[PDB]
Amino acid sequence: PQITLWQRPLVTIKIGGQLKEALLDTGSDDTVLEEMSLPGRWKPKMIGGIGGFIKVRQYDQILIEICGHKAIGTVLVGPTPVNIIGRNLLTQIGCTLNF
Amino acid sequence: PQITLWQRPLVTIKIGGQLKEALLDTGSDDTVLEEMSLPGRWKPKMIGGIGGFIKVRQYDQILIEICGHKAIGTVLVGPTPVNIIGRNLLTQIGCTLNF
Ligand SMILES: CC(=O)N[C@@H](CC1CCCCC1)[C@@H](O)C[C@H](C(=O)N[C@@H](CCC(N)=O)C(=O)N[C@@H](CCCNC(=N)N)C(N)=O)C(C)C
Repeated sequence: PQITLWQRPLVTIKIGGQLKEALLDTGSDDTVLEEMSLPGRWKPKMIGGIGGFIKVRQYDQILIEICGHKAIGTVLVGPTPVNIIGRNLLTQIGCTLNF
Repeated sequence: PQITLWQRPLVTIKIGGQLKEALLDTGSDDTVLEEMSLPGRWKPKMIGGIGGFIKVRQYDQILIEICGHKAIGTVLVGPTPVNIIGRNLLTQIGCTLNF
């Protein structure tokens, strides 16, 4: 789908059996989700953004379905204010920026 | 151009007689630039992101040349780590998301 930027580019994701919504973000290297029920192991990590740094849990090899498209990758779970799909998964679904 | 997401989508901008580089950010509603020499009147504002919030000065009606394209709009100047072009100018240059 061709997405215009007049509204926030929100998409529905299915992750770990749960449906959620997330923002398609080109300015984020990573995928960061609001706290949730995930399984398996995890590593602690820190990322930085606009108002500073947050502490997250890094989970590898997580399957995520984005707009009906499967992708497998690292997902960071922590105190983000909004679920963000970043560059690590955006490349997987062949997502491009066109002007 | 058609921009792939394997690397950060960076572009060259021209603002205030100054050459800079900025990120195209679909997850930012606004445009936020590092601290600079900007002529005029401003208003304080608060914006927030991943790690928290920040204090910024809001400049309106600023001309920006974005990768050759001219746009006029609200520009926020403050303590960002990286220069960001968000959705308010992105729509002005016809930029879309595509998968
Ligand atoms: C990984 C990350 O951190 N990468 C940043 C971009 C940048 C941060 C610094 C390091 C380089 C990369 C963003 O790509 C993330 C994006 C974000 O930080 N976006 C802001 C900032 C700019 C702006 N001011 O537009 C945003 O849109 N802020 C709105 C609030 C929207 C939240 N929604 C609710 N109302 N609940 C605001 N008015 O402050 C997400 C979390 C939404």
